[PDB]
Amino acid sequence: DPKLNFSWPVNVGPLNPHLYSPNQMFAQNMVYEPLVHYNADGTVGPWLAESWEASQDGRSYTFKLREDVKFSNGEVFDAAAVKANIDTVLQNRPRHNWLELVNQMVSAEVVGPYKVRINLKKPYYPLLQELSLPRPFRFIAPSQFKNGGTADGIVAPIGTGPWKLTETKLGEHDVFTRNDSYWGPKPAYEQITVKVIPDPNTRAIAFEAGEIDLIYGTEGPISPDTFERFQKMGIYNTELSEPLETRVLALNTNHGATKDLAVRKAINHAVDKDTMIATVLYGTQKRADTLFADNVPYANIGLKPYAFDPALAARLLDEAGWTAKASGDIREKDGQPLAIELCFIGTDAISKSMAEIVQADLRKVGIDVKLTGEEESSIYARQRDGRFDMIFNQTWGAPYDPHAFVSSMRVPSHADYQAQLGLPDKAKIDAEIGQVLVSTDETARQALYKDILTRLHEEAVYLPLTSVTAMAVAKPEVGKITFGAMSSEIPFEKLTPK
Ligand SMILES: O=C(O)CN(CCN(CC(=O)O)CC(=O)O)CC(=O)O
Ligand SMILES: [Fe+3]
Repeated sequence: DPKLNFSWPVNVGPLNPHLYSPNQMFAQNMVYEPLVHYNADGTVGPWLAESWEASQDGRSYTFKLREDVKFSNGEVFDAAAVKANIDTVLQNRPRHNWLELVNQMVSAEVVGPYKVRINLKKPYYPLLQELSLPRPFRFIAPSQFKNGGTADGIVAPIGTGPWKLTETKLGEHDVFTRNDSYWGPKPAYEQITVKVIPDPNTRAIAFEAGEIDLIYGTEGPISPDTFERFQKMGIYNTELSEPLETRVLALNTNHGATKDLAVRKAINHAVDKDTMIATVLYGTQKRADTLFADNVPYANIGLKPYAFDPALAARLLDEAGWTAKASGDIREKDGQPLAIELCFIGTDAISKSMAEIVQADLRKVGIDVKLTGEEESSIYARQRDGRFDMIFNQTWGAPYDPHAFVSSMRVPSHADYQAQLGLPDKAKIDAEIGQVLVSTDETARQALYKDILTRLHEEAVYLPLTSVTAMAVAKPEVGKITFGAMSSEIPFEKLTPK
């Protein structure tokens, strides 16, 4: 029974299974479990539910539950528990109605001691995938409710999962202890200590001094130069994942110079992503040329990349009326200079390093990118108002992409909707997104996703940049390195020391 030291930039949170920030998804994933399980091969399999049947119309799903599960406090996991959980989520729809499964779900019914029926307004093909997510459909013991729910807080974070939160010291650490009565396989580590360490350089120093045993994260747990250093050094186990969600810039089709398709195409041709990846990222993320990568369901449709071609960029601009005067000037149209704001939350280190590169590259073709690294509330306001020319965004990874991310494009207060608002075919895109989510036919789903994604690509709504990757670094004694099936999943339970 070894112990593991991990680190994270913030405390894990109160670990409410049905709330969002400040609860950390990786930690929710350690404690609470779903009815069905997303696998790395894209399939969804049994988990708390052993099997399930679907009505002829696809509107009702009856889930047969395992009869050998208990919450970490000894309380029985059963159909009434699953109902009480779903009900408190459905009593709080405004927090959850970003998730289309919630919108479709009507009721949960107990139809046997270990059998739960879920009823929907319509057949909804992402049902099983969205039931597998970190939240909100995972299960706390109902004895832990307050006011008959979880929206106003919980007594203690009691789940059925392989780890229990046993100690929290604010600003210092969160300690997870192995659930010794877990229903599934027994984890080889008895304890994970998550040390709260906010700065990535501080994290590397702590790692080299033997105070942290494993680095693992998708948002730069250490700097790219440090990852490079570690790997060359050749004493550690180091690995990068396959491509996860895509980092993009969204270009505003409804606002500023990006209203012009020719400007958006020029932008996509003038940024040297290969150099950006080689210099600032040291090869730790793969170039992305489309909104979704080839490994996303329905997304491998053979779209043609916008090649790095700065001369072509120049030409398109010229024929849009954006012309220069002397060599090295900012282009002008109708006595209006080609100035474009690029927005990102100012504490986001990776985004900042990328923004600076985008600025330099576009400057070579006559575009004055004005960098705006702002405070979070200021950025949020811009997103809803559509008050941006270019703004950083990213997809959601597995198993959210593409269904849940395209679904969010429909919401007026979102950056993706605001950026797409100037497209002549915006209404048709949104109507097709709705149709694809409730389609019961695979041929139709392929055609629909192909059309939606082709329009977004051919209209140059996005500047795709890179594929996010989980980076992992570990002393060899920790053992083999495995990546979670989901972006947010850190499989501590699969680590086997030595
Ligand atoms: O974070 C939220 O409150 C809701 N999420 C919903 C989609 N999420 C999953 C989640 O938060 O449960 C994507 C993500 O955070 O990775 C929206 C977002 O990140 O834009
Ligand atoms: Fe989220």
